[PDB]
Amino acid sequence: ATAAEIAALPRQKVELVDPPFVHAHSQVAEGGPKVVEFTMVIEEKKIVIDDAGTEVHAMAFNGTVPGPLMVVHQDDYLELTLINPETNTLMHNIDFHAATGALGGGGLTEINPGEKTILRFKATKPGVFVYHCAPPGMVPWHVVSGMNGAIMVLPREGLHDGKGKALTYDKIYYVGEQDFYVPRDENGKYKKYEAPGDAYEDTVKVMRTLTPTHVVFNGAVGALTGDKAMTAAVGEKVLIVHSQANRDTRPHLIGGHGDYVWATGKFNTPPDVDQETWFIPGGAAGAAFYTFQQPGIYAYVNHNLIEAFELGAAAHFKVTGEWNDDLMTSVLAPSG
Amino acid sequence: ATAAEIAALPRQKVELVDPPFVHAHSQVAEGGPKVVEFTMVIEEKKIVIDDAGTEVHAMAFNGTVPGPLMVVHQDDYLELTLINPETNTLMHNIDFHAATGALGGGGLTEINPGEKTILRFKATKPGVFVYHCAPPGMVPWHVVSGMNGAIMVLPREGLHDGKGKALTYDKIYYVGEQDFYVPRDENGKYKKYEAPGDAYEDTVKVMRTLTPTHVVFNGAVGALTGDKAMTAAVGEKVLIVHSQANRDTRPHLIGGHGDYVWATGKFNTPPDVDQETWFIPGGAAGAAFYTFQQPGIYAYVNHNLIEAFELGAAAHFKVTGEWNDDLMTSVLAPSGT
Amino acid sequence: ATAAEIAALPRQKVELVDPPFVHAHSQVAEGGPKVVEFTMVIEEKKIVIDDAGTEVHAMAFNGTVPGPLMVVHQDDYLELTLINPETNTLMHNIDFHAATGALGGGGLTEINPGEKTILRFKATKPGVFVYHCAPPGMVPWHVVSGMNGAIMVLPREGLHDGKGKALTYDKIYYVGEQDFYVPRDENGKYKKYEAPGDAYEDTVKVMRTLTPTHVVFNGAVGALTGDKAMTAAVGEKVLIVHSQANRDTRPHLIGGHGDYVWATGKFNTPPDVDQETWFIPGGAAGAAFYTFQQPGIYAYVNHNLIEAFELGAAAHFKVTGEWNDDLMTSVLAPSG
Ligand SMILES: [Cu+2]
Ligand SMILES: [Cu+2]
Ligand SMILES: [Cu+2]
Ligand SMILES: [Cu+]
Ligand SMILES: [Cu+]
Ligand SMILES: [Cu+]
Repeated sequence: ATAAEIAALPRQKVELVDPPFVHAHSQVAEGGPKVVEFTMVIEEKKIVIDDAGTEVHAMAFNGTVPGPLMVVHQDDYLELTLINPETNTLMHNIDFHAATGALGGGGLTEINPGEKTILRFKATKPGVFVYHCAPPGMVPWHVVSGMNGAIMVLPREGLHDGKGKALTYDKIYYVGEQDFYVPRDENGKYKKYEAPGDAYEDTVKVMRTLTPTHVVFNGAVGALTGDKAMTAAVGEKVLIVHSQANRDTRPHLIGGHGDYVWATGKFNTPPDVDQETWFIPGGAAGAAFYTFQQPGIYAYVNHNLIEAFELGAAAHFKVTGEWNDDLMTSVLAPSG
Repeated sequence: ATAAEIAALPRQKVELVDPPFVHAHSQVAEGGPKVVEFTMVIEEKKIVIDDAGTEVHAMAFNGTVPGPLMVVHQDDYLELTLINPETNTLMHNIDFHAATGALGGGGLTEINPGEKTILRFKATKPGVFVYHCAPPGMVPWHVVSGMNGAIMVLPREGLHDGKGKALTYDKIYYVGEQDFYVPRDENGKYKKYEAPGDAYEDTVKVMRTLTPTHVVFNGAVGALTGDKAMTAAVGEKVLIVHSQANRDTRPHLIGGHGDYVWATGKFNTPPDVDQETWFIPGGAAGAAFYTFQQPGIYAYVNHNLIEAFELGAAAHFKVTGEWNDDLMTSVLAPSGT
Repeated sequence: ATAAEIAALPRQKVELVDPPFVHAHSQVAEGGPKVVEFTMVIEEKKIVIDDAGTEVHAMAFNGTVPGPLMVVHQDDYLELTLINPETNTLMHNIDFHAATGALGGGGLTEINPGEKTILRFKATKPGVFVYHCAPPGMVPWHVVSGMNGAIMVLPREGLHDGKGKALTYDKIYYVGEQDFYVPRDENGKYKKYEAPGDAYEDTVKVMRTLTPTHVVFNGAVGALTGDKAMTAAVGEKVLIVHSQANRDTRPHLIGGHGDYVWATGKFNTPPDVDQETWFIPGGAAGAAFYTFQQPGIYAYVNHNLIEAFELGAAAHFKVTGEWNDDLMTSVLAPSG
């Protein structure tokens, strides 16, 4: 399209919502291509990531880790206003794995504290895609400080299986998985710092071990449990978008399955079916579609069980509805 | 199906066999859906995991690491009697990745020492699937103590390739791969412990490094070598089911290939073909189908070669038959320049 | 083919070229099956792998890390003369993952210093495949000393997409990724050794941590950056073959995509499409096809960004041509 053609397109302003929720959107595109407008303010803030009070200096798109899911349709333009307030200390930018050119946008969006920028790109490819900050010379440091999120570029006709049959979800959740590298003192106690820059050198030493101290969903151990457990009902179709900007993960819904899994995150690549545990490489997002068949509590995990149950990569679903004894029954309950 | 309908179904009692062998079964289903019955006693037992005598307090389904392969067909019910004998000290359960609800069965199978339970589930999806113990609060500790196996749910019509052609194996092996995290003393020597619980804290520390001290097939370094090497012949079609309940692996048949590989383990997901090295993420099983074309020794490995040859993740095949010089030949044998 | 038929096949000597470049070949096979002849001399030599003068006793097929890409077509034979000069101190061999029998050729090619050997195998399967040295009892040590490369076995009719439409590249690069495990003294300084064998015990200790000290392309930090960046033009179609003989990787073209990715490296397995980040497991090669749409500098990385930007796994592309504002534009440049 020409500059004139783009200028003539409808605009839509989106209000983003905090993960794991996703802003209001339509699965099938409503009308022709639009310029979809988003605004995010970057917040450098302390976050507490475990029950021992361990802190990370987060660098947070829209004030959350992960940043919010942005949803557009194929061949819409995503137009992001990105704001780096004067209250921040570092330069930041944004790279969309969905975008083409200038390192995914990072080359055009370098903003100091007190600056803003507006980037527009054409969402040419359908799928879920990581976005993350990547300042030249301090790339992994920003990413492992939680400066990453994802977008979803839906096909204009919504989702389909490998044979073109429509797949319509009732709910969608966005699980951003974060590897953190928290320095420890001589006694193995996690260190605290009073400025993000103060933590740099110590954090880089831990990073280079390639061994995260914490692996978490939505920025903290137990974040997506209890008050924040995801919910569904028997019969409900749920899409789970999962990203990891820096490190491999192996999602698994304990008690359920990934009925359709776009493991690569890309909708023009046919999904795998009947998945027990799928695999998302570091630097990518994937998506699983599941129809709940049993009520009860499910654990959604990274299925390295040390990472899930020692390092923090475990979320819950609470699912309402009627038990199905055909699928599963206790023929003899635990007994002498 | 109603309770009455399930009750009307035929029952078949299966006798399990120790890995890497698999109990007698039919590739194509014989008759309609059945309730296939299995029994396993859990054994907390000391095992030796290398030639040095390094010990693990294993938590073993049916007394083996891995637990045995249970084979059913799609829409059969798998009915497991699970027994935790009074001689054990821990509560245990079982989670079938194949199953739907109650955390895969875990929520319904928590048995203390001296207890049993019987779980039935409908095997709705065809493929190979991990099973493992997962007691709330102690999940990875049971799994990395060897308390895991796999099941195969064959399609009722047996295996096919991605394009409708029947695939029939002559033999099947189940390779369970296990990451062990054995504590070391100040000299770097592996520690031995009196009771399993004595090892807990030291073991969790190693686990947290995400660096196994041993990565093994069938419970020990070299377990599938020597007189325990797997066997085949030129022209023989072999299915190798491979599981890893906790940690990624990248299986490779050195000297061969994976002709058809269901890397995700799921038979409705078309297999990759002509594979050198395939990838099974932790918490999953995969399966590779290969027709041997050359005689001799093969090494079947996790192709992180450090994991294979330093940490223990290598098995052997001994293959009989005639050498094929078309496929490969030594034009000039090692000789002076 | 019968004995006489095999004997009657044309023999063709091919001159090799150092990575990331690839020797002369045709995408579509020229004529019927051939015995393609290659020669490689093994060089044991000290190489510097970083900006701090860190040394590795490299074990290098053809003097390079990775060894060079050999290109044949399906049902050709690859006939390699492998030479181990008497100036070397170790026995070596070669295993082709493409080959069938004798551990991939290793059983037939065990050459001491002052020995040569000639191995022929039929390239029965189309794809990119790892080759590496693997002396019994010293397999990972040779491999992580850089003694590995890849071959490409093109389909006789060249590459195709999932729909059988031809994919014809304008150029091809071969990126070999190497995990190194360099010992350090107790002050954290990388150690140096007089002979390769002197480093053996110390190196195996680092190897067993499963944590490389360096993860590099073309044998060294920054080998494929700056004046040695790979090149392309807007509209150019590029195939990027990527191998990792020992350890997982997750390639990503920063600013671009993998339009078609044979992530498993096997051409009979349909390519994934529209990929952000693909995954090649340790012990395999993969290949990505991309058509450049934007000019400028791209970074091509292993998207564990710690491995990329701390440990060395980052290359560049320098791409010429006209910027496409439809795909991406700075609506508002960074500003107060
Ligand atoms: Cu990126
Ligand atoms: Cu599990
Ligand atoms: Cu190999
Ligand atoms: Cu940033
Ligand atoms: Cu257990
Ligand atoms: Cu070698």
